[PDB]
Amino acid sequence: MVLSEGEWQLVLHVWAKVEADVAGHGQDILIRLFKSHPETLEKFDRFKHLKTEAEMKASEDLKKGGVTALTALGAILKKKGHHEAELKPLAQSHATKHKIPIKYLEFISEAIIHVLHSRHPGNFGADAQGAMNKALELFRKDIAAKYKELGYQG
Ligand code: HEM
Repeated sequence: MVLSEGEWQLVLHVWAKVEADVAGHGQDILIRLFKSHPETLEKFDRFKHLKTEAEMKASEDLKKGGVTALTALGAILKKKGHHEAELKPLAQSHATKHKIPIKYLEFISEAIIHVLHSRHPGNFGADAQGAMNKALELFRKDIAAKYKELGYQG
């Protein structure tokens, strides 16, 4: 679909708050993902052995991974839909090296929404959440199309 500029501004205004502390937001988001959908943890060979939330919070590797993913997503969001160049390497690695189904991208999107709803009620009311959902749906739609071009059903 296509977001309006007003919708993009709602997305970017909450993202500005994430950027006060991307590392802490990334920890919360990955922990939420792994608690809600434990099968997703199996994809992370570096830290798939972690057993508890306490171990997850203490993991420097998990923290760095959250920073990497959220920073890449932030760069995509800041393109306001003009993200073709950014999606190419990401789709290739996630399709072919990491093997991340679209369903798992849905799960991480749900975790992002959950954490922003909890942390940022001042910038994540209903209209802002709808805008973020629309941005994440666009991201997933475009990645899914690239997955198919790359030979991965997703
Ligand atoms: C918003 C969605 C996501 C973004 C923006 C994102 C971004 C990234 C980036 C930038 C990297 C490092 C470069 C690369 O390999 O492409 C990475 C690595 C990786 N991603 Fe994602 N990712 C997302 C979702 C996921 C999900 C849902 C999973 C698994 C359920 C996943 C699994 C992995 C794995 C296993 C790696 C390699 C990690 C390592 O080397 O320790 N990603 N991701």
